[PDB]
Amino acid sequence: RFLKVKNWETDVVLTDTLHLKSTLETGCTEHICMGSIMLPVRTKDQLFPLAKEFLDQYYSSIKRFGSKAHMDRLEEVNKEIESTSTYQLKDTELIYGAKHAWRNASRCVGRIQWSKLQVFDARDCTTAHGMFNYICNHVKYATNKGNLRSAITIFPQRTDGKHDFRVWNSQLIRYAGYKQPDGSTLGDPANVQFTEICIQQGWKAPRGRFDVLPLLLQANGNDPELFQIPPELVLEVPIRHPKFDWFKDLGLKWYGLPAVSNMLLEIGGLEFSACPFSGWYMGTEIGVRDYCDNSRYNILEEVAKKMDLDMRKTSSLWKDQALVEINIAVLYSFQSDKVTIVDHHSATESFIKHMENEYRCRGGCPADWVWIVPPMSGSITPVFHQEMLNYRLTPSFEYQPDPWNTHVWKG
Amino acid sequence: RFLKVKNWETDVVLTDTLHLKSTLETGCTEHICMGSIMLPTKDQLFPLAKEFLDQYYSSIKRFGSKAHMDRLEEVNKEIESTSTYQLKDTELIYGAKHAWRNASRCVGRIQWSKLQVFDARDCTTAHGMFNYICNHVKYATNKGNLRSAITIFPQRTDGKHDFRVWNSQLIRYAGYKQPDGSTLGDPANVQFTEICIQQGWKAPRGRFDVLPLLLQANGNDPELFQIPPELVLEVPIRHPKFDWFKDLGLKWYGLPAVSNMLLEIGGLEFSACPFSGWYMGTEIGVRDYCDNSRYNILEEVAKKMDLDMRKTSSLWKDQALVEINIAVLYSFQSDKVTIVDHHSATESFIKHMENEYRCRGGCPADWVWIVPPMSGSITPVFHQEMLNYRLTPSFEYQPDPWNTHVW
Ligand code: HEM
Ligand code: HEM
Ligand SMILES: Nc1ccc2ccc(CNCCCc3cccnc3)cc2n1
Ligand SMILES: Nc1ccc2ccc(CNCCCc3cccnc3)cc2n1
Ligand SMILES: C[C@H](O)[C@H](O)[C@H]1CNc2nc(N)[nH]c(=O)c2N1
Ligand SMILES: C[C@H](O)[C@H](O)[C@H]1CNc2nc(N)[nH]c(=O)c2N1
Ligand SMILES: [Zn+2]
Repeated sequence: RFLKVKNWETDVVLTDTLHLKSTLETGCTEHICMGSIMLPVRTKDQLFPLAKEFLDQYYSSIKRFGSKAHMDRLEEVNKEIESTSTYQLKDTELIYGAKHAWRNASRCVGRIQWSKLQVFDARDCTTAHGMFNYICNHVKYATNKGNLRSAITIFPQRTDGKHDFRVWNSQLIRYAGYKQPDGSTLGDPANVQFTEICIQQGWKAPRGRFDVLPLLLQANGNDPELFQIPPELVLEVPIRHPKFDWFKDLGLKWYGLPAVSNMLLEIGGLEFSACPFSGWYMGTEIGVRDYCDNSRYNILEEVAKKMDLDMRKTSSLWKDQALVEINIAVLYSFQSDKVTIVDHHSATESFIKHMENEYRCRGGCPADWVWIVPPMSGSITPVFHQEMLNYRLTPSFEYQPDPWNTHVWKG
Repeated sequence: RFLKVKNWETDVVLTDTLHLKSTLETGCTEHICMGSIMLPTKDQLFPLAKEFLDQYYSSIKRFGSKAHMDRLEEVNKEIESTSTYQLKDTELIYGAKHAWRNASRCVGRIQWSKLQVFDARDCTTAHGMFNYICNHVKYATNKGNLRSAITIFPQRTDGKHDFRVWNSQLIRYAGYKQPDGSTLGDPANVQFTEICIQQGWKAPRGRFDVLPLLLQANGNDPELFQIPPELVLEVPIRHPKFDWFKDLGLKWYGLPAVSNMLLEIGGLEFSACPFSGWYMGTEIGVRDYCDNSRYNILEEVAKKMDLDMRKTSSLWKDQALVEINIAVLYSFQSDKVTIVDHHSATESFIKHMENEYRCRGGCPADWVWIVPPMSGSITPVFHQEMLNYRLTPSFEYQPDPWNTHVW
């Protein structure tokens, strides 16, 4: 079965054969599309075919499919599974798997970078202090004084689900949120629940609008522990506008390194519940979502007042007008401080080229339109006009429940 | 099987039961979502008829009444006898309103119950069709105070007697391809503009030439007609701050009147069913004016604003896009032609969604189409989870007549 996608701006038509190699389900049925739904302990029984599928992929990629090295590896894994109920990936396999997880990430516009990913193998880690050390090294390497480098740090895989390694932070670097008795929120509202946990675990909160949260680290199924990332290692950028001089007086800044820490990485049936990764920001993640979402810093009103827009009717598009200037400021600030960032035009254009290349060399590129299209200026980016097929390949990054909902407290 | 949708900006969760009534297919499977793809007989007829009549009769609180049963029997007899059946006026109106109500891609559906339906099933000729359309256009335009309306021509019979409006909208600007290699007018309408000329239209070869109607009655060859200019309301586009903007020489028409869709009610097919409401600002300012395969005016506007078009990261395109959209809204409002901004309209749709979930058990919605083509996440719809599914009666797409017409 062949599937065609059309760009309605260029008339380019592409043919997907890659979806045929798809296992995991979508949420959709022939009777319903769930494409805008946000989120729609394993026996040796189901483990070997998953191992086999991965290893077959891996050996095809290195042009060794059916080799004695291929076969002996399958054999080796099969035995280790029946002997131990799990298995260990070679370093080469771990690296290949991590990259491909990113490559298969249908919601990620940044995938043109997928082959350049520094893999830090942290599978010898045993303690939270151990995890901290690893994470610090990740942040320093990835930050590279503003010349950002994509990296992932991979802690030991799940075993019985009772000894999980987890990073409790959703991102390695993120700002605290504090609920005030008057109902208002100080700092990042998205992080209120987590901030409370930290406080309850002993964190002494500065209680400001941009307090970098402590790391909360769980090793081997033990209770999590608090560590403060060395400030010298947290690269931040003050936000100013190139023409508006009052913009600095808004008091805004952001951190340079987006480093997602709460996902689960799946490689050949193996589950890596602690696998923080980092790249660099697309400008709109901050300028549109973090700053302008109503449930986030929500700065549109204050910006619009200072610009003196007509705020009495929405039909003045005062919101659209202010949203742009904020995004201009984010981009300007980062570039001025020589910290890696990409605008939504450059990133979407690069994605189209990537996606086209993937169709030619790979027979497809699964992609989630709802997530790929930027949260401002949608149709003036080329992805808006691009038909996309969404399906799930392995290796993959998966969501997992927040650890505080599941963690068995040792006390 | 009972599905919940969450708004992530408000945490509000709605439960969907309505989707269980879904009949048509989506194009999606458990293995692949096609959410972003633009277009994924007697024994066939009576179940369709019955399903429709069941819901019609349920809506007026006479489900399982004799008048219900009797109607079912009447239509059932009529299908057996005639191989088709005719809709009562009451049913035709309910059906059209519900087709709109079920249009999962329409953000304006809060207005769905207020639809003027023009029964044009007695129409036999293209001149006849022309008369009906002029009447429709004039009613709907209402001197700039737009009223929603649909005009319904006779239903399909044997597919060889189809009524068709060849235009995609009742009102649209012509597209001419230049020896210069560029495109004059609306590039989306180039092919249709040729077919007009192929049929004898005398093009003024301008940039904003209102296209002639190309009307097909009873399967016959289509005829050309010029909508009386006095009936075509247009708006010159000026900026409330930039004087030079008027010099760009842009205008647009006030009446969005989609004419190429197929209306299906109780199994019956209405292949000529032009309908109209009013514009959301982004339709003209973002898509019509700023799409690359359209009027594509960004560069020219940006120049006039003197923005740094050197690097993408000055967001000059974004800046212009805003201003262009401000001007469209400003122009329509100043002239008192009905228009809605993307903020007002999406907020309205959230309310409508709430109503539909509360009173009907849900509301099919296509997030990809509902979210406006600019400023997406500063509108409430962006943060709104939606379930897309197909309910009937419905508006469907259908092939362009020239690819089908046995001349
Ligand atoms: C290097 C520059 C990168 C850029 C500019 C980029 C850009 C983005 C953006 C804008 C999103 C949307 C996320 C949101 O809006 O919440 C995203 C999603 C995602 N990215 Fe990338 N990314 C980059 C690198 C990476 C790397 C290194 C990985 C993993 C190794 C990755 C994996 C993912 C995944 C799994 C998602 C989906 C997240 C979710 O479902 O919540 N990306 N990316
Ligand atoms: C009265 C105010 C209305 C507003 C503001 C409105 C708004 C919109 C918008 C923005 C779209 C997206 C289409 C595009 O971007 O090309 C749309 C689609 C659609 N509308 Fe509405 N509309 C209105 C009235 C109506 C009426 C009266 C009908 C039919 C009786 C209707 C039926 C539809 C259908 C079937 C679609 C999807 C068609 C397609 O897939 O191309 N709308 N509407
Ligand atoms: N620049 C980058 C690179 C990679 C990224 C990976 C993930 C994310 C953020 N994911 C958003 C999840 C937020 C959420 C909220 C509620 C329910 N599900 C998810 C950003 C990245 N940015
Ligand atoms: N304001 C309104 C109201 C109703 C509308 C109904 C339809 C449309 C536009 N339809 C766009 C179809 C575009 C297309 C192009 C190529 C292939 N298939 C579809 C606007 C409305 N606006
Ligand atoms: C309901 C909807 O799926 C939700 O708002 C999505 C839409 N698209 C998105 N796209 C990106 N890149 N990031 C997001 O958080 C979201 N949120
Ligand atoms: C590829 C994608 O489906 C296509 O660009 C869609 C996206 N969303 C849209 N949304 C609306 N309202 N109108 C459109 O024409 C489109 N086009
Ligand atoms: Zn789907």
